[PDB]
Amino acid sequence: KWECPAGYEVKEGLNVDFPHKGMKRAFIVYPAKNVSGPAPVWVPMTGSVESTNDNLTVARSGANSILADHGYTVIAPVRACANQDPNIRGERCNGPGSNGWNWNPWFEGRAADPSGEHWKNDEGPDSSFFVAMVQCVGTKYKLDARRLFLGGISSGGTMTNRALLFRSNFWAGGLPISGEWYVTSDDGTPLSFDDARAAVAAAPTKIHQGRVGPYPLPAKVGPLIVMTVWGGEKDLWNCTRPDGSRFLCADYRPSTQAGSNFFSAQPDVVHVACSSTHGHMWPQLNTQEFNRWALDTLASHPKGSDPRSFKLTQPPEGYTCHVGPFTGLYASAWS
Repeated sequence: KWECPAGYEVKEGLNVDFPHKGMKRAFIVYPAKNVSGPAPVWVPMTGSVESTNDNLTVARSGANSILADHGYTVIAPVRACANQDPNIRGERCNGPGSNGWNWNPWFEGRAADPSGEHWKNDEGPDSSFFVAMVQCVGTKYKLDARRLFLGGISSGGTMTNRALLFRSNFWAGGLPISGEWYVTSDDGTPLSFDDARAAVAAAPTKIHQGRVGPYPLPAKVGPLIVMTVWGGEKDLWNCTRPDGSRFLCADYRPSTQAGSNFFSAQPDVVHVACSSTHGHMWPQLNTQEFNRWALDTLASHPKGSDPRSFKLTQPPEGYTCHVGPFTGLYASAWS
């Protein structure tokens, strides 16, 4: 299952012109340190505005590349809209998607109009690119097939949710940090930002369909561990209109709740709901302790492990986590 497009030579560092579905893609590889044998894999994804390079090396953005020093082979995809440039920030990426896609940074959700119909049933080019990427790197570095994890922030977090829903038989788990769910009605009807938000508030513990994934969502997914993170009361995102003004267009309380609801109900999935107070950005409090804790937590549940034997350890100061759905975002019915 390890293979590269014929003639592709994978290398440490930046890899460009990787052929996938008629596209030329790029990604950066940081081989694990202090490891004998197959290494667990971390696939970090930036959001709408930070570059992949920022995500990988700027402290306040997560400095994800450092996990290679923590013993993970890090394989970082560059967003399609960045045209293979790991330094592109919001240029041509931070805005509405095209061709049926809701948001441009990653092919992470179907658009609200009929042009998104097709993606109800098709993973999209990022989800499949990520699998081929990891399969290709593994012909050159020893990767632990039971510990392929991906994760990201904001749009990268929405892409993580999507990837998990369409490829739950590949990834061992993931870390969607303030990712959307794009809640829709049970019949798949896209809902406005306001209605999507009201729909979860009216039924905070139910399973909500969403444009982030297959429609209808899958009845059963492969074995996984998923850790969804909510950045508290200010974890919200305001879009920027062409005239440069801003308006609220995403609230992560309902989307983190909705994902925790779907994943917690799955029998072969361990779901950890984590809350912090840093807002909408990469976890800011004790950032590296958090990255280390989060990934080693994911790694403690190799693919196919029994959810009953999972044991959560305490997170760094500034984080509240527990197994199961979020319970602190909305009042319980028992009032």
